[PDB]
Amino acid sequence: NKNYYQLPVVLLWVEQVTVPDYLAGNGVVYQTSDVKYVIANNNLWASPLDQQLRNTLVANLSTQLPGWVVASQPLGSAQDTLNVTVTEFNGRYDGKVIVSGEWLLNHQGQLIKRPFRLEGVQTQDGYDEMVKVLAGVWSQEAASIAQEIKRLP
Repeated sequence: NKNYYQLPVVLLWVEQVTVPDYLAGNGVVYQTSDVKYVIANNNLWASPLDQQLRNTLVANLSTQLPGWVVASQPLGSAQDTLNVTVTEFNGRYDGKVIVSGEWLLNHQGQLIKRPFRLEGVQTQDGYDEMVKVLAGVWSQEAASIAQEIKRLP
């Protein structure tokens, strides 16, 4: 059978999330060696990964930022903007999942650029658990971004 996977979806405009080509295909990515990434043929994203990363980012930030309106749509001219590149979002042969990239926040004219690289541990086999753990780590990255925002005026 074919299986499809979704990162669960639980002023600030999350303008865009970019992924490179190898993460932009239909299949979920598994790193089988130190050099090789494989796109699954029968275990696919239920919608393109950059869209899922963007939507889950909006929802996770919304739960992390009470008093804020976080959206994937423009909200107002004075809004903060958040642009994210995700360069790694995959499982790995050693049971780990890797989530890394860089975000760029424009908060009232201040540009804040922060790299991120986080790891999770897959306690069960299968693409089910891999996607679960990746979603959890992505939510941790949203919490980190919201913590930086709450330290701003």
